[PDB]
Amino acid sequence: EESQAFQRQLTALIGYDVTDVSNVHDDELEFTRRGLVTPRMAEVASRDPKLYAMHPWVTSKPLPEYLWKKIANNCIFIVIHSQTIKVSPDDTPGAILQSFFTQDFVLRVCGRDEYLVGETPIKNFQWVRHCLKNGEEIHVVLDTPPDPALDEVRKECDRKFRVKIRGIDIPVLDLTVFVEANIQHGQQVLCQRRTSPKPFTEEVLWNVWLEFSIKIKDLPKGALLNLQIYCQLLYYVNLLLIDHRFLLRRGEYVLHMWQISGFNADKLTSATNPDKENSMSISILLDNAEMPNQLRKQLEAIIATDPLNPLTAEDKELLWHFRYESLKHPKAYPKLFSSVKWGQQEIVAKTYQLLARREVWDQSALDVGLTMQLLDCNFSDENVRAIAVQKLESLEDDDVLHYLLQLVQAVKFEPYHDSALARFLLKRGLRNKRIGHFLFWFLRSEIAQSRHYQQRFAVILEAYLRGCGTAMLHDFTQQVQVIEMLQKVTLDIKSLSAEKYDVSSQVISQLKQKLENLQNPESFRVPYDPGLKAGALAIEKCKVMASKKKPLWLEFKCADPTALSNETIGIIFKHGDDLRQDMLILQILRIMESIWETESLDLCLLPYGCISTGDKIGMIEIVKDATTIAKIQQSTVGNTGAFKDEVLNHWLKEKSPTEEKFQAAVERFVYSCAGYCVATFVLGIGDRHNDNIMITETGNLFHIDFGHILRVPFVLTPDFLFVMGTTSPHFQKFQDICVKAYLALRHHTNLLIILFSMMLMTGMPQLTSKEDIEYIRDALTVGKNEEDAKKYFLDQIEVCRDKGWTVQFNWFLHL
Ligand SMILES: CN(C)C1CCN(C(=O)c2ccc(NC(=O)Nc3ccc(-c4nc(N5CCOCC5)nc(N5CCOCC5)n4)cc3)cc2)CC1
Repeated sequence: EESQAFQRQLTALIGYDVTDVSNVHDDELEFTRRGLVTPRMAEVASRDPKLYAMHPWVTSKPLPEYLWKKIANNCIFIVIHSQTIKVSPDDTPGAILQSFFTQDFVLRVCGRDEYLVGETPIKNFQWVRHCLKNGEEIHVVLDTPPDPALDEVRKECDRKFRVKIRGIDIPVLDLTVFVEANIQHGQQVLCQRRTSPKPFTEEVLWNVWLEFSIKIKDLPKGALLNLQIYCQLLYYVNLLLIDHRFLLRRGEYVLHMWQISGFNADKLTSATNPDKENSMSISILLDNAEMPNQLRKQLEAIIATDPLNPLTAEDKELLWHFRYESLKHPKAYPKLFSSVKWGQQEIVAKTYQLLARREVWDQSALDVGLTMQLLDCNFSDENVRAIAVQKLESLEDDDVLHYLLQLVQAVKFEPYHDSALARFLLKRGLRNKRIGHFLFWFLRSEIAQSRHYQQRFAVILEAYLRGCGTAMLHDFTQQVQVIEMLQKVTLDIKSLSAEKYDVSSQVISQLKQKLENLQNPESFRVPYDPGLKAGALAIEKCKVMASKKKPLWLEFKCADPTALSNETIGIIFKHGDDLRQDMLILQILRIMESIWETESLDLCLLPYGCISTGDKIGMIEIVKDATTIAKIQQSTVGNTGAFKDEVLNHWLKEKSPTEEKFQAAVERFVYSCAGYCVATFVLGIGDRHNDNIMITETGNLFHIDFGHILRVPFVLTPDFLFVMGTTSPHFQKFQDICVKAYLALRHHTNLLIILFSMMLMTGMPQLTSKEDIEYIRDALTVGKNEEDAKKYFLDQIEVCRDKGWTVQFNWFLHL
């Protein structure tokens, strides 16, 4: 029936068929599809049709200090389409309109799907704050409110634990293998057993009972039997010992395992390898007063250490014995719940009784760095994780958008498909279309290139698509059609000039040919900027990048006729690199901008849009009027390491007509340069090549390519300095802003550390040992007073000065 065709539509939008039961050994996934029906219908029935249709992008945070200095005498100007109007920062849009009349029309941004509606002061609209930040004019058309009808929804024992290892079987690959069974709880290995080593052949039968030290009723929920094969670790797979019904897992299992590549979130999945033809299989059978002062000081010191400082045994004993004292310190919760013997039923009982009375945690102000910690790989207990989700519930949509990528990623750490976190994401995406757009694209990113989690993520994405309404479904469908067309063009063009050729006649020929052939997809929403709709292509402006991986430089017209400007929307389509790394780094940069805003700073970061759409394939926003610092060098002294340091300021002058425009660009440059210095330093991506640093004609600096990130702490070359002048008066400004921004980030050390380690676990595999994570703790001068930290950053600046083009000259000889 047509219901089946609708499920087909959903499948095509998802990129995976959630009704497939070809790679399941239980009904957990379908159980979750069924359990999600209620949160979906409940948020749908709960949301306001009008605000959900117009999706006003609002914030309750106060107006920053740097935006106030840009205001007139309590007088924001709104150009309505077409007269200008004075308005008070605290003037509601409704009051604005009733003032403009002296009845039901709504103000929509010109050239955008963005609306200034709701009982919010224009002070508090992100588009208005963005216009103020960039000194643009709030241009609005008096449109008629979109029909909410277009959002309508298609209505829907004391025995010890034993595991029998029968054997392993592969048709692939003189070695020797043994099997290893672990009872794991949140990366805590409760107990461990091994089989004897038998020669590695395509079939190894043990028929061996591995008896564990843990008793059946001490198994905690969320505990995993982790089965691994060693020759080095060759393969792994995981089975939940308590399923989604709290039933002890019994029966026969034949689990197709994951292969290792010669620690990260894939090693945790409960999913089995779908590739049953080539993948290693394993076969198994289951059948079953108050403290003294010195101790107070020690406990406080422990609670004070950072999220990476590991807890010794005595530390955990102290935290557990004084658990009720520790419960008053919400900052101690991550460490307290790591001091819990989860393999002991009585201790987990005491732990739940502890969580029972948590008035201090409930009342505390939301601390995201703490919530995230509780949501990471070190916490399986769903009750421990549910309090983090509880705190998350109080985030406004603006903050949800700030943290949505890494919350979605954090879903990879949930033991079960249906989690508090999953339902929270579902709710927030259904309540608000901007969150829903990005939830769609993030879930789909992972569903398109992760067998390890595509099933769970596909269940969540289907749950979302069944409540977002048919309008947004049509939008997603158009977008997916367009992106698939364009990825087809990208790959087919990549095939045509594989290596060692810059650009051919035939190449540009075929590219323009296909783009002309493809345009006969009328209009689609820009995935990295859902307020922008792209129209026809500007075939004449589209080109093959002429990079190693020949990415596509495409440009579209804006489909919105109310659009004021005539600028095209530029998108780069790239295949060959894993752009999820870029998504993560850019999202951390956005969090850094947010942190800086809390302290009335603006470092003019340009976190360009970037959506990973598949396996080593994605799109990148084209910042208009931007060029590489390397290219500005080459243009005046081409193919030479001389790197004449006077050239950047000459270029700035050239592109800025008015000396005043030049000074504005120089100040923009001071700020954006300080911001990128601090950010790349903290993240350990500051030692980049001249070619991966771009600048807008208006002086805004910004880095690109966060996959190719490999000595110097960051890039502060003699040419940036010449744009500053070297001591000088603007270089003093640079150092001042840098110390301020660095200290501002050190004020959120914990959040930055948890986000960084999460990125390491969920982005690219690389090394991702403890060692990679520790660098950031170092760069944030953990356990240091702010004075020494400012000294540390100024020492980094001085190393930059001393090295000169040595760094850049070697980057040039190397590339
Ligand atoms: C160790 N090793 C052997 C490997 C191992 C594995 N591995 C990866 O698998 C991998 C994963 C992710 C990335 N990530 C990535 O590549 N990200 C990106 C790259 C370029 C751009 C760009 N590039 C240009 N061009 C360059 C030159 O001048 C200008 C043109 N322009 C723009 N702009 C957009 C904004 O507006 C202005 C134009 N963006 C934007 C993003 C790379 C590689 C790591 C390396």
